[PDB]
Amino acid sequence: SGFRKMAFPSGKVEGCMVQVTCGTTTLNGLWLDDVVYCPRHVICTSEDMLNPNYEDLLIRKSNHNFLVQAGNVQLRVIGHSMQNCVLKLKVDTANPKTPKYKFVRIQPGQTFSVLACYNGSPSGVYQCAMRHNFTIKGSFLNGSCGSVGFNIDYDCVSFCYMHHMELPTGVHAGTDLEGNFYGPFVDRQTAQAAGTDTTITVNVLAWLYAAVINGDRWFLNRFTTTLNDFNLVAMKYNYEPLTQDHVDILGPLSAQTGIAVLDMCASLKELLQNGMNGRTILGSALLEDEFTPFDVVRQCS
Amino acid sequence: SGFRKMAFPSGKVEGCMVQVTCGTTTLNGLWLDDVVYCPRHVICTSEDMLNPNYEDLLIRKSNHNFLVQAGNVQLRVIGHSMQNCVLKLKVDTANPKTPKYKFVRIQPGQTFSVLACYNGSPSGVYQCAMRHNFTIKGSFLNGSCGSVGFNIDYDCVSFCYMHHMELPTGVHAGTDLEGNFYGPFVDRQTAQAAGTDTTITVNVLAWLYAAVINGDRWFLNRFTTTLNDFNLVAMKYNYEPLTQDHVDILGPLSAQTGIAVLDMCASLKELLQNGMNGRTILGSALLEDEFTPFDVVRQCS
Ligand SMILES: *C(=N)c1nn(-c2ccc(C(F)(F)F)c(F)c2)c(=O)n(CC(=O)c2ccccn2)c1=O
Ligand SMILES: *C(=N)c1nn(-c2ccc(C(F)(F)F)c(F)c2)c(=O)n(CC(=O)c2ccccn2)c1=O
Repeated sequence: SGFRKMAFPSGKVEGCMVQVTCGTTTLNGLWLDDVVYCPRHVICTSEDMLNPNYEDLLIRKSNHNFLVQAGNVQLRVIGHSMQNCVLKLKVDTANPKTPKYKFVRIQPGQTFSVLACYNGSPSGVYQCAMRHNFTIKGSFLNGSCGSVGFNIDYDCVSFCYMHHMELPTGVHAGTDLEGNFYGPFVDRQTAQAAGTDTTITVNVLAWLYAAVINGDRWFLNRFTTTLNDFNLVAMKYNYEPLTQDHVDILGPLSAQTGIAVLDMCASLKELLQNGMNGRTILGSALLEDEFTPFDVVRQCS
Repeated sequence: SGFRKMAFPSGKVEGCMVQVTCGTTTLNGLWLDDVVYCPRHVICTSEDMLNPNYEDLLIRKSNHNFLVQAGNVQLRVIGHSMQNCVLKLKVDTANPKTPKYKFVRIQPGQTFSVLACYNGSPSGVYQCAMRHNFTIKGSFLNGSCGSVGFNIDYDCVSFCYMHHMELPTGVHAGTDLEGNFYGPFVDRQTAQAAGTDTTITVNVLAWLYAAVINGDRWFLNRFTTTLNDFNLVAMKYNYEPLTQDHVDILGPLSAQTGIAVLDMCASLKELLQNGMNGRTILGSALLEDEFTPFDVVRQCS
């Protein structure tokens, strides 16, 4: 029994985190084979940050300005390169600890583990979700840039996220490992608008299912509803619209609980309309939208 | 910015988790040097579980009944031993991956990371807290026994917890690594009472401080209070009494926020008495008691 926000085991990623310094700027990098990856705003400086010309700044740069360190070992930069907003520092030594990996760009609503790092030293691991505004609410202090997000699918590490910046709003933005931001964001010290964050309806329903499997079964209504009717209740409460693909993903959880998706959506409606009246579900007085249906099955089975 | 429940990086513990099987019973063990540690109820069977005589069951046991496997390697049990509720299976091969470690019995209110394992394979990591009833609310499916809780203090792994059982109540009980249960609990399939779980007042105050550092500053009252007066409000709401040792631990967080401990305790009182009125703090509509003052500093600085 039990349901907690759970991150993937982080050992395979710890061995990959190096330090990268440039001028008065130290951040984290990711070392896979002979390439270190890190955010390219490591070559910036104060007066550059408003609208840096990264092409020009990179031309002025000498490998010697690239201080790559793994543990107390210092690595040897044998060249540089810019792929979108990511810098690829090629090196002589290949990482002996390089796991089977791949780069994936994830979709709004998917979750990942974050290994928060400082100075190339792992500090802690926690679970995040890519919101529909392509932000992540995170825990990133100063020096945290270059920390990565990942899933462990089989034995394969699927890197999906590299942290770049905290928006003046207090939420976090970053890129995939090919250097393309999630969202409209650019690596410039300018005010940037994140969109409206809609609640991930399919994640909330997966959680209610986790609740039923862990005992909490008070929210159940014995009513019913239809897609169109629930979705009307969804735009009212800034909930992502539900699709039949969503219903289809929830099916295995439906078969285990004996609870049909539409019957659950009907339970959701009343919590949106009436509320929780001080009751709680899986320890929370709020509806949680950061477990995917896959997360819930991973734990609850 | 940001504050999330964060576990320690788990790599140093992953290398230590083996499989242990006995009869139709498979669970996890912890391999440090030439000793594997695991819960002793691995030698039980169905009819034994109501009141097992572990001495007698262990005498009937032959190393051959102890199937220890790390990865696809199968290890060689060269003897057995019972230390309280823990079984020590000595082996020929010492673990090359054994970190600097120590065994610590933690106090109610302290936190630790749990590496949830199945069949000797790490599945995920999350943060727990030892409650005053010496339970932990966890996420332990079947086969999860032998999973360990730990802190990373310096480079040293401090193992504090080994999971043994889920109480008919839905919460979890276990031992330290010398095999002494936390709490009044025994490894018998009998109904066992956990005590009243009092909220960890010093943890709640550490969180409110984390809130102030992350922007949330609405709960602040501009009132004040005294120990004796707040503690009266604490027994009313089943909150652990506050001591001057508690005030002393909160001091560094006091100096960073410019907020005095008693002024914060006064803010707490009004949230206990009036409530949150639908507002929220660090994302929650509930008061969170599973960050220690040390956890909060670790992240918020
Ligand atoms: C992470 N390592 C980190 N990154 N920045 C930073 C600097 C410049 C840009 C640019 F140019 F816009 F792309 C960024 F996106 C991100 C950074 O400033 N800090 C320090 C920081 O967060 C901070 C905030 C307020 C006051 C002091 N420091 C980083 O740690
Ligand atoms: C963990 N590996 C695990 N442990 N038990 C278990 C068995 C016996 C005792 C004893 F004898 F009381 F000490 C225990 F404390 C714990 C266990 O039963 N399961 C399976 C389980 O949790 C379960 C519950 C309900 C229905 C089916 N299975 C374990 O996984």
